[PDB]
Amino acid sequence: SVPSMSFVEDVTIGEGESIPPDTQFVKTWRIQNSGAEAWPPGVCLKYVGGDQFVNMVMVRSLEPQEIADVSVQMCSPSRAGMYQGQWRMCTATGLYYGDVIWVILSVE
Repeated sequence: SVPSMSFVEDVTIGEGESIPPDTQFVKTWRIQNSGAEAWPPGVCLKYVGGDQFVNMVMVRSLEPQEIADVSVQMCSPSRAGMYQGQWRMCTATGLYYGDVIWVILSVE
């Protein structure tokens, strides 16, 4: 059975937030199992496109309607500008599911 995931909110690094160049930072998202059954074992959040700032973090097997805070350790690009990365949940078998979530940086 295919799992579900909905984006709750950006816990850090909002759509409108500026970080300096080459600066280390943690990116945290709040997500939920918006499905009828628990997530299977061995699920993870994976990098899937756009700019990269490390491509996978394990996430716990959430019960239906449960919330989780997922954190990824990143580093802002060396030059100024607007950058965007995509992430998406993935099962132990390699199947992606859920909402695509974003990291959007304005380096100044």
